[PDB]
Amino acid sequence: GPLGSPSKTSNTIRVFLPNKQRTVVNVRNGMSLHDCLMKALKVRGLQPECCAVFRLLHEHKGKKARLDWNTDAASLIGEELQVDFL
Repeated sequence: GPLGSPSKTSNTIRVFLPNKQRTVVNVRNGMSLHDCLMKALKVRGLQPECCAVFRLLHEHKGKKARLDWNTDAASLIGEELQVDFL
């Protein structure tokens, strides 16, 4: 029984999963991006070879921004990320 809650601040980010799949994750202060995929993957147990993340620019219309995998996950909270092969 989803959809039906007041407006509140939730610490979660949108990760891009292949096959049109989408899942949000909550991170603790001092967390890294490498860890941001641990919570989403923990549920499916899928071990990939190479993955890369990109955060979308909120200043322009819709560009691509390369970020570090060891970057603070709580710093990109409420935003969206995108991972690709190699």
